[PDB]
Amino acid sequence: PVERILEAELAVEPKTETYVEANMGLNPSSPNDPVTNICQAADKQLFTLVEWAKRIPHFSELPLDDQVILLRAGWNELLIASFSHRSIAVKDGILLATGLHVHRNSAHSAGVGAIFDRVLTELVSKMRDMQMDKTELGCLRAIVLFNPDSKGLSNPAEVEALREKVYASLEAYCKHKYPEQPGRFAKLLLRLPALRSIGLKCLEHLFFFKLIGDTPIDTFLMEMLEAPH
Amino acid sequence: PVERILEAELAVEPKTETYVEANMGLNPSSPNDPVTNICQAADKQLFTLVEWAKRIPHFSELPLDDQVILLRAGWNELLIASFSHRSIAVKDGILLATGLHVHRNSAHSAGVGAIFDRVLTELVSKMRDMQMDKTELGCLRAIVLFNPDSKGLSNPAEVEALREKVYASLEAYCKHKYPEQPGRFAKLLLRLPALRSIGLKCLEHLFFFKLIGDTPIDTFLMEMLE
Amino acid sequence: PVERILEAELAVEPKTETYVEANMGLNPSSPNDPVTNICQAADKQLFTLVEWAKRIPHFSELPLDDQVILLRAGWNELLIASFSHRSIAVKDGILLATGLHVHRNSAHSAGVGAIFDRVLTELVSKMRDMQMDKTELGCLRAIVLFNPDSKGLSNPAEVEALREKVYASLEAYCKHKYPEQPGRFAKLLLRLPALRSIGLKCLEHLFFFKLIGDTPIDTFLMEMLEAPH
Amino acid sequence: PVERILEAELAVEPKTETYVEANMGLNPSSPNDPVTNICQAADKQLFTLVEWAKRIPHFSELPLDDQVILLRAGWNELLIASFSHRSIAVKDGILLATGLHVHRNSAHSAGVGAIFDRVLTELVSKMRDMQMDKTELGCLRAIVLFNPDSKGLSNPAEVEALREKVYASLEAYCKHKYPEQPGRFAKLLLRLPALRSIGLKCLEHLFFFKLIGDTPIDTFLMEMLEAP
Ligand SMILES: CC1=C(/C=C/C(C)=C/C=C/C(C)=C/C(=O)O)C(C)(C)CCC1
Ligand SMILES: CC1=C(/C=C/C(C)=C/C=C/C(C)=C/C(=O)O)C(C)(C)CCC1
Repeated sequence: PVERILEAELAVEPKTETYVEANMGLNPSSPNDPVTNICQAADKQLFTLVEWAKRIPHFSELPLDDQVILLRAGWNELLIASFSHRSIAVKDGILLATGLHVHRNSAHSAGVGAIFDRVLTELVSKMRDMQMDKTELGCLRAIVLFNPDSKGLSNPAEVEALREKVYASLEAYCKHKYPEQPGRFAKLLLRLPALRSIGLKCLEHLFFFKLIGDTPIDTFLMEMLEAPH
Repeated sequence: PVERILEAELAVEPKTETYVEANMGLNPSSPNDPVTNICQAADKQLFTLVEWAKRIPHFSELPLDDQVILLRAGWNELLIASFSHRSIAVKDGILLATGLHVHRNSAHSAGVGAIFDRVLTELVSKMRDMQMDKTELGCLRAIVLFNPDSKGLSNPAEVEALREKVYASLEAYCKHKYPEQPGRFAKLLLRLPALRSIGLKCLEHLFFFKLIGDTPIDTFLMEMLE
Repeated sequence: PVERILEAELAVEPKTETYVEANMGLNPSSPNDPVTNICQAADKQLFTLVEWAKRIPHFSELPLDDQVILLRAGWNELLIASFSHRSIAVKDGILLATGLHVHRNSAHSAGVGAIFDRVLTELVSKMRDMQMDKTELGCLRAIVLFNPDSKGLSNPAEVEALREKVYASLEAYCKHKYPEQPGRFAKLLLRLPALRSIGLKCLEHLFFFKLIGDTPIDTFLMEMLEAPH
Repeated sequence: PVERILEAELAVEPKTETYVEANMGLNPSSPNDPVTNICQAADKQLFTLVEWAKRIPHFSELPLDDQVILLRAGWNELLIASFSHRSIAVKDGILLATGLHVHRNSAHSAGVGAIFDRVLTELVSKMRDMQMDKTELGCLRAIVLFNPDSKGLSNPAEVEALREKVYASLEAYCKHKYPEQPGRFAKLLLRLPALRSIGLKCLEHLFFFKLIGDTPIDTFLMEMLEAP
């Protein structure tokens, strides 16, 4: 069921109450301790990522250790793929939670303007222009999850076979929804290299962290220093 | 025409008169200076990459400054794709163009065995098991050359168009040559993510430089220190 | 001087009971939730570093903005120096503040084996070979803390003067305590280059996150994966 | 003996002509070719480095394998240390062997400005303010050369022993040459961590390669496919 993929994708997508609420500030968590925020949002993100994977057919039938291995190897790219696709809605930017979100400047003043340019140019814009739908996105993420190159896999050949079945379905799906675009399938697959190197840069540069800034760092450190000697 | 790409592949390949010349040696030059000998080796492989690119249909039709951009953006992966495939003939190392064979334990030379094993497992090992031919290898490198994401391109849309004509022909080729492998075309394309990340790791470990420079440098060092 | 710095090393770090809790039960909180758990663990460790810094003579008399700068510049080296010295007792892996022994094989399984081995050979064994004592360790860390090369300092010269006071006192201590080892003082300082490069490699490898986050994450993963759909 | 080392640094102490030929252009090599230019050097630098090391007492006495491993473990820091001291005579710039001056502007333009500025503020400026002399520089370099943490050497102990002889000598030097400044020995030694991190960053960020500029890349690259 190429739907059980799209379904898993749609069953994890952020609502419109976290887009709204956070946009104006109608959410709780009172922005006062931004040491919690990143942590809480991180745990929620991780939780939802695991739920999404368990819904991917055959994933849970994989060995325990291998499931952990695949998640540790793809979580980064799986997250980048999602927010890039959600960013199709914003004008020249990335979407996280609060009223549209981070623009180039914020990224620029954060020192990561160059990788921000890469995300918009290689992912967001490309997804928007060929109008990647949520079913194709779900399939690409599943292909990412079923990464046969992951180190430690008890049986990489099994992971590769599940990957084959996933993209075999994506090809049929494309062949049915866009007969006019015979090269759509390949085009989809040809976004994975960009996802790979962008994923590596965001990792090595801690993209998202630097976006937040270093003032909260100085703030919490200051709080420790004003701790009662 | 996937055959015009297949031809560009063979032409730029050694004539076994160079292969012998190293995996069997034959340097009618005798190594002497190190850093200079290394650059000459680099200049050599670099020029052969440019020769190859010129023989790729339409490449030379793109604006000159864009050709340079695509070259500076893909040289790294293009060379890795070349020796990873050529290394299918051997059992446990990477076979360089200059015929030189660099084993694993000997290559790792307590310095780059990590990415070295990645080349064997993610690229070399996979290419051998599926037995991709020079035509498929050629099309994959052509796809890599025609990278529409290359920063600074004046017309990404035209590079993308050229890229599409290539994998469309690659797909037709695969479905005609290997009738009973419907997922072969996709499997070929799915090695690009690996090539992309290995490409990056080879840059931060000067994999190349060391691969073609530690011997000339160690030789130099031994005479100097004698 | 030497005595106040030694007192700083001894104060925050031990109680035969602390090294207890995390290495045979007799511990609370039970690992369950991911990110927030590790963030609290990190917060605690960093605080111990701040309390220590505040006990080093003159550090507190510097502008608050400079204390923050020095802490941001040296925290990673200050911590590695601490656990590296604590590990001279064993010949396998490293001992954490909680006295728990992280074995060599755990570092290699986590993909940080090469850097872990550097800590072992360049710091742990070297400290063991010369039997570096706690006074000398504290002085080296104080020197690392007063790093005049830190960017943004309002007055690097004052930080440099605080550094020289520390190493002038360290040298007197060594020559008085170990008169038969004339090159001891230099040998102590010559471990700083190693601490520097190891410090940088630990950052690029996310050494610290893996040290406190790898286990709680896999536990969370393995539990949710086999749990009821 | 380090004036045999200071004589080792003087046996190559960038003469005079070499500086006027480059700090003007009265040098052959017709600055027409690039690859050839940057290459004649680094080969010349490597040669001068190896000859410098052979003159360091006891080095040539180590097993051959240990010698090459020490040289390849330290060449980067050895080179950075040398042009840093030589640049004391210049402001916000660096001087290479031939009198080739590289200003920080070129570094910030190529994307390696922060590392270039670390060389200026952590090495050059420090060396200048304390007036580090060539003998002290030669000893710091000998210490870096005898790096006992170097991987794969047959006897780390023997290397650290040679390292101790060097710094014991450096301390003696400082005490008698500068009796009025007791912290000088330590100060010299405390420039080593900075040299360590700078060397690593220079390698990580392809320092030298980026200083060449991108134009000479597009140059002969445009040449290769613009043949005649
Ligand atoms: C542009 C370039 C370099 C290129 C090296 C190459 C291209 C090496 C080896 C290729 C092999 C071994 C290819 C194959 O056999 O297919 C080096 C690092 C010297 C540094 C200067 C920039
Ligand atoms: C600053 C910082 C972190 C710090 C971790 C520390 C400082 C942990 C533990 C050290 C140990 C294990 C020391 C010892 O036992 O000696 C982590 C990675 C969470 C991520 C956020 C940034």
